[PDB]
Amino acid sequence: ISIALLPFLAHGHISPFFELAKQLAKRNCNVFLCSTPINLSSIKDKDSSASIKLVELHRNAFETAGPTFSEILKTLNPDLLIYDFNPSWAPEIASSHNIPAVYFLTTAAASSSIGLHAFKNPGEKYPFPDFYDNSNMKLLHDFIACFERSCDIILIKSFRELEGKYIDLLSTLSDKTLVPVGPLVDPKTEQIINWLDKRAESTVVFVCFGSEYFLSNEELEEVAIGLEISTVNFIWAVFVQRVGDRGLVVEGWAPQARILGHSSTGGFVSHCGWSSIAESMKFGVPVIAMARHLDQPLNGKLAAEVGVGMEVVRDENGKYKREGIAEVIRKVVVEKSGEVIRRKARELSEKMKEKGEQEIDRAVEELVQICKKKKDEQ
Repeated sequence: ISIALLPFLAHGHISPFFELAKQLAKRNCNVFLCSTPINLSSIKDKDSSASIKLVELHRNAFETAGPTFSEILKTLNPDLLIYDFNPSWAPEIASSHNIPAVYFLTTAAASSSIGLHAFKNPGEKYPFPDFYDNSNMKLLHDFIACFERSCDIILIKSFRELEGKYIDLLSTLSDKTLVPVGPLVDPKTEQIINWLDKRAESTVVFVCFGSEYFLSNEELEEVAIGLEISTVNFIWAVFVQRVGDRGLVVEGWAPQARILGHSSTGGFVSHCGWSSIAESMKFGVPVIAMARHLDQPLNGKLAAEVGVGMEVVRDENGKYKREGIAEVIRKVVVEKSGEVIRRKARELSEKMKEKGEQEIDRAVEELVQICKKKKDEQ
């Protein structure tokens, strides 16, 4: 019934853990304990009366706060622990208190399946050349650990409608049952909504590259002029700002969820972050893939494999050109050739909401199953 969460010390992992906390606190009234440093928990203090936040005070010294978290568990004594990828000692300290440990993967199943296959099956080739064409130690073991030490199941921030094939592959490779929990979700924003509401339905393209790379004056040019000749409305949260074909540039944080959820948005030029793609698919907004580093390319083609997006065609090797961007924008958002993509995005969104609440409900009942298998000898 009671669960304790130990995310990693990064706001990219605090939000998914906190949203999972809110989701598990509204079902089965799971007593919820979330272990975060006071500075990290401070940001989440807004609508969390359901969860209970617990402080943790410490080369991240995180790799030294083992006994501190041991003391926290000795006081809290949760019926189960949900750990992240890098705490390392989390699974070990939990077992020293006879607490079953379940791993929470906040990344796509395919990107992890890449490395997990290269270990479980060394020379057997990835099962799909289209996605990955296969044809020094002290880190590979630390990647599999969180999969190996996970008790029975592995929770994943993903949904079957996007990568059920890769989720099943990860299940077989890890020998664990992959349990998907689906996707998980200031006076300066009124101008944003007042602008988007006065535009027609599914005609605005939302452009954002997260905060990974502000690009450069050389790369901002290729996307700015590409948006100019696209001849479509856009909200590009970062021509000459005054000849922009009906667009709005924003400096810092933008209403990403509120823009994708607005009915006037019918396109999302994205760097293909996992949370970004999940949000784009929960609101039925097709994806314009413009990845560059990390697992973002694998994500992009992933959404391109299922048909809810399209990648820009690279003319060079470092970056793309305005034509490559304008062509795909016009094809997806405003042209008939992209109707396949738009239809799929809406149908998949309906499905993600048609099978609503069951996935986390099944996850909760399987977690309770884990807890009851541990009721051995009282």
